[PDB]
Amino acid sequence: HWGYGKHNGPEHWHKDFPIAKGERQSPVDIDTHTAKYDPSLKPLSVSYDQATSLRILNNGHAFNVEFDDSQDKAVLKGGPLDGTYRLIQFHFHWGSLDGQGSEHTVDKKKYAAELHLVHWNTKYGDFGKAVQQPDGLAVLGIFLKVGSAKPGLQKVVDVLDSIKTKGKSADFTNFDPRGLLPESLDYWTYPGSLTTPPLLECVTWIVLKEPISVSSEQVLKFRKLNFNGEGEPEELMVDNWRPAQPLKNRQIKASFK
Ligand SMILES: [Zn+2]
Repeated sequence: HWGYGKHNGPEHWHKDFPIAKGERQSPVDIDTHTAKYDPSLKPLSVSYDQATSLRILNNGHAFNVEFDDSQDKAVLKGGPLDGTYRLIQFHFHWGSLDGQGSEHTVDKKKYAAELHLVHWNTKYGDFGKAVQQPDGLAVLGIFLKVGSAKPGLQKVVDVLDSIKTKGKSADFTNFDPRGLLPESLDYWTYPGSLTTPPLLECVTWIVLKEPISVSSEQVLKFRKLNFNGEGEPEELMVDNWRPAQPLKNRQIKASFK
């Protein structure tokens, strides 16, 4: 029964998921004055040309756009990574107000939202095995600010009415996730965790420096989603973000000067 409310939000999660207090929890604040350039970090390779989106699902905490991950169709490689990571889904975290919503922060700045493109290491054969490994997942995180619309997000926005409530899904084929990327692939990277229960410490985080812009109308449509099921009391799906966690014995590395 975890969520983002007063009685079941992030400060409670540790009672069912004690790793919430672990050594490699996410998100974190990215201090741009202490992250160090690592000249040996390689450019990211984002290979999404053969991506096959399948479906969009409201899971009660966010919505996931799911992909066919049974072949190497949409993969992330390079950067800090060894091997090949397949895209399984993307989802977002967002706020009730434009001044909050991101999970990672940059010099304590919160963005309006944050996109997570979740990929699993093919050496582990399936997602469920990958999450049990320290190098199982690679998550590409992208900040959203409110400004101009993002044309490549509109197809997502327009389906949200069909998945208003928890457990609803809709067909969602032929969506191109390249339309969600900023111009630059400069990034920060560190080892961390899933940001929702089970909070497993299986993620190489790759957080892009450049945000994307979305319009006020686009974010407003995210805020009409519901945490609840159909025929349950309406609770708007907003503020579905975990705050920054202690960095502990980790270093954040930058791909750029
Ligand atoms: Zn996420």
